[PDB]
Amino acid sequence: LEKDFLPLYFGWFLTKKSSETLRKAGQVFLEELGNHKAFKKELRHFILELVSYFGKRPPGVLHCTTKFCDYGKAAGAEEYAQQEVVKRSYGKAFKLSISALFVTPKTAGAQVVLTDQELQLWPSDLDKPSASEGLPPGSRAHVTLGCAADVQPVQTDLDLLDILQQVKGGSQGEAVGELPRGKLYSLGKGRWMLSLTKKMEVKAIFTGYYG
Ligand SMILES: [Cl-]
Repeated sequence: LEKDFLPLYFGWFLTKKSSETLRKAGQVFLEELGNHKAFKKELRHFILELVSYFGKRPPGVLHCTTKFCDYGKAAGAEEYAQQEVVKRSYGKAFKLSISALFVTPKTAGAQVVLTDQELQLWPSDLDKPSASEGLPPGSRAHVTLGCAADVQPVQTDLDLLDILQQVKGGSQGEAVGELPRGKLYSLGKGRWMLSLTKKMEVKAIFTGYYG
């Protein structure tokens, strides 16, 4: 993991079965959400088949990105990979806990709640936009399940942070309902959160993306 060898990004790449399970949980969520009376009631604030709306799914296995590196050109890439724990974690297996699924007009995603051990692989030099303020590092951690038309998956970061900010300040609101596997919260502005009754555990390998 010297500078010349760095990937486009590092992250946890879900195993094939974990990826399948979470992809399927996400499609069931999008289908059940789009059919729920509370969501249909709020259609104006969002724009319908949410599975298709979020059809942009990059090719390959679902993942939780840590550090965008741009093959060593990105700020802090070399210093991230220089860390012993990164070197020692490359190729190693992890369990990630998913606590919620979410939807915005721009992205559909799974919130990841990293362990202390996994946080050691979370970069310390990320930008700190206003929506991250008061949230501990790693709150951004997610798996993107789908994007709208012309959305860039870097948008998923900011959508999740905005949702977590709203929850943090007590405007989560009362559950509007229950979908399979959790409670459904309406946050306004097209933003929806399925808080899962049980965390979804996925398995993943920490490695580099060289597409
Ligand atoms: Cl964060």
